[PDB]
Amino acid sequence: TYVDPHTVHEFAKELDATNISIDKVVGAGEFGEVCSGRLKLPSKKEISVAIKTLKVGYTEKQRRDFLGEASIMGQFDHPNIIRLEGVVTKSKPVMIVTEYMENGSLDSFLRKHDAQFTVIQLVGMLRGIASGMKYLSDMGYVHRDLAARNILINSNLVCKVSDFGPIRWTSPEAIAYRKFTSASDVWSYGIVLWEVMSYGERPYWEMSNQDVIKAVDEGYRLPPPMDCPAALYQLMLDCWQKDRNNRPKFEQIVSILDKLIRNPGSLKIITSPSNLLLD
Ligand SMILES: Nc1ncnc2c1ncn2[C@@H]1O[C@H](COP(=O)(O)OP(=O)(O)NP(=O)(O)O)[C@@H](O)[C@H]1O
Ligand SMILES: [Mg+2]
Repeated sequence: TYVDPHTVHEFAKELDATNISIDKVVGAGEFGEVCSGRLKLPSKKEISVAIKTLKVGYTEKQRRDFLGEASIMGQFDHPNIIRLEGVVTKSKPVMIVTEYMENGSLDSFLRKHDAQFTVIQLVGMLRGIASGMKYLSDMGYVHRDLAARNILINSNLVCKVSDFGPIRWTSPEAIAYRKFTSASDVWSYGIVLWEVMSYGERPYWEMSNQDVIKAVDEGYRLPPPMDCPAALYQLMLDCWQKDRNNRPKFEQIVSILDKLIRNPGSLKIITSPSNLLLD
């Protein structure tokens, strides 16, 4: 079971900064920079890591929000959830150190490779994401921000859930009255499924937010990505059931994808645009 943080040392190892080397800047965060580097483990093994720093002159609220992410992440030890190696708090800059994911955020990765992966490769990515979400939901953690931009992908194309800190990704009931449940994460997973099969196209493109909300409420849904297998478009539609009780559970999604992996011929049945489809 996940436990809410409103203490980081309950679920995070304090790392010795002597064991951390910084290579290069790879991103910018809400709280500071993100860089790649190396961590020397107690066993002397050296691994690649990502390193997030807390900007100099941070507020106490920024420090709490920053470390709160580590307090959450550190609760989850799963191959498809980003691994917290530890934190540095006894020296400054304060740091959160995670496993390195060479191919970065999934949405930007797929946009660089439009139509270049096999369907079975894409299904492999999606099964990873579903398996990580199955574990989070098993722990009673509702992610609320599941999106392709919040999944990281490593050198072997293994995808892992990130962003333990968005109308297009949010279920109608969560939009309507903040009803967030693992079923609203399943809705979001449906959107990620579409993002993946669309090679990182933006869900609902740049439609006015009020129109995203109204259209989905009226029963309109994102259309099948080009060359999308029928099995995968149906899974999207299933994830986007209006009635949250009718959506599949993450364990069911994992099982569906495992069958598709086992019987790749299943994927050969293909469905039938920047237009929504009624239903
Ligand atoms: N574990 C990691 N391995 C490799 N690159 C990473 C890792 N974590 C983050 N990054 C890179 O740093 C970027 C920003 O990190 P992210 O975790 O998305 O923080 P953020 O505050 O959400 N910033 P942004 O998403 O750019 O608004 C990502 O797009 C990745 O390219
Ligand atoms: Mg991000």
